[PDB]
Amino acid sequence: TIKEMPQPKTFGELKNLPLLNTDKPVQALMKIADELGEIFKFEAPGRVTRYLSSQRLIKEACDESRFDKNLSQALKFVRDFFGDGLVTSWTHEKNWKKAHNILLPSFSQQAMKGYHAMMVDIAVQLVQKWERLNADEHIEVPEDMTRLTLDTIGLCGFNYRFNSFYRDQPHPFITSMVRALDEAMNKLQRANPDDPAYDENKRQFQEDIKVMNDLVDKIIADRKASGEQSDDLLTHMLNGKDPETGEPLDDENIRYQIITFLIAGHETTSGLLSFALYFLVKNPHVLQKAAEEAARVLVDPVPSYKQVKQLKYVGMVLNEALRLWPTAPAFSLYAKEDTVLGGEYPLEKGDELMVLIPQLHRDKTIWGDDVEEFRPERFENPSAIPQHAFKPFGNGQRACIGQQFALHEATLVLGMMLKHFDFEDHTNYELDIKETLTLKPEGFVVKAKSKKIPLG
Ligand code: HEM
Ligand SMILES: Clc1ccccc1C(c1ccccc1)(c1ccccc1)n1ccnc1
Repeated sequence: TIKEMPQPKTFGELKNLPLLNTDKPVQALMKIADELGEIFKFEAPGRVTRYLSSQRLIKEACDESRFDKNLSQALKFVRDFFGDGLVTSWTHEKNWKKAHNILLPSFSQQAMKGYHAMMVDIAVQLVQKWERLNADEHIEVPEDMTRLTLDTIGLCGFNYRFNSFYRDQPHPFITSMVRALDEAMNKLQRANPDDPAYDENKRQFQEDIKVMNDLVDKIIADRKASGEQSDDLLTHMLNGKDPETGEPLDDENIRYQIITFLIAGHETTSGLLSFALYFLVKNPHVLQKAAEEAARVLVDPVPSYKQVKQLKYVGMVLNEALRLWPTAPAFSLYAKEDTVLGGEYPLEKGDELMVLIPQLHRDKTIWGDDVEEFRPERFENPSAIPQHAFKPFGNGQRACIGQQFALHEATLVLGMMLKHFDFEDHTNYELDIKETLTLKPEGFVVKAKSKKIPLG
């Protein structure tokens, strides 16, 4: 029977908006979902979203005959930067399907086998950094994972070396992007955007845009000028033709894809590796099991592609980390036509739904009562997981194109970490989840005692 949709508390003309006046809006939305259940309406001035949290409703929203990928408010905002790249394009935009067809071969098994050696290059730099620490020095986990994941996408994707392990501070490209996005957001909150007090902000913004454009120019120019032509993501961007049309990407779209992939390729994976290490050091029985697997499988000085595929329990650790804290914590959908969701909630054409992935992943009707515990064995039998219960990589044709890249990199790196070191949660770290568009365990630190096993 038709039901009235719960809605949290309203503040006059501001509606629900100031419930998100917090540095942890996703964690706030989870608490609302705890109070109101599987679906709730959330209104801001001029905007309406419905937040879904149950597998039963999310399964229906994932029916692509009824619902398509929506560009949420955050996606429409970052579209100013990522244009009609794969992430920030509508499914019905010609450049989506075209780039999808051209770039999908960059994530084939053959391509993955080709990325493996370059992933090992960066993973070795990570291990060697930690091997080289003096006594009593600790590791800043998310910081080092970010160094790794940035360098991995740069190298595997574009043959560009960020050399993040040679720097104290983040690469200027990252700093520029962060500061440009922060400025663009601050702009929207300024009562008087033409106040001369903001002149320096505007000048800084142009400089930051130029840092980003200079890197994209260099990545393209160095490839075109090189004697080596390689076979990577950039190769397909520059040369690949859409089989449906015979056309290659145009120059403008290529530039959007490059920055799209540089950003997509690193920060969500960095958080995954950080959360996985967090859970491991908090669950010493799981850590021992994972470490036993790493020692038994990784019998050569550097892992091979096939050995990474054999790290089954490491893979389950990573899925269980993505269950609890999926590092892209939502994706957005809209109703293609008028329709009724769950036989209970009528929707008009165009209505937006937000999939609240952390809350999906805590649906007790699917996972049982222990949803807050870290138990990788939940994934021991993959056929037992109902479809649409586990969605850290989105849905359908708009699912993450890089999912296998991310997981292969993370499995490789976590395996090598577990082979080469014993880890200590020397501060008894208290989980504090810092939110941007992603999630990270802020201030997570550990010590790594080397097992003195040499690399190749
Ligand atoms: C743990 C790591 C990752 C997570 C959690 C993640 C998550 C997601 C999710 C949820 C989407 C769907 C977005 C939406 O529906 O609006 C998505 C799309 C995408 N991801 Fe990822 N991602 C990860 C890693 C990567 C990596 C390593 C790359 C690139 C090498 C990548 C590139 C993309 C692209 C290009 C899309 C857009 C696909 C399309 O619609 O054509 N992601 N990702
Ligand atoms: Cl937001 C964004 C912009 C450009 C590329 C990728 C992504 C996205 C993401 C999410 C959180 C923090 C940084 C990037 C993302 C966009 C929309 C919905 C989910 C994730 N992403 C990273 C990996 N795959 C997709």
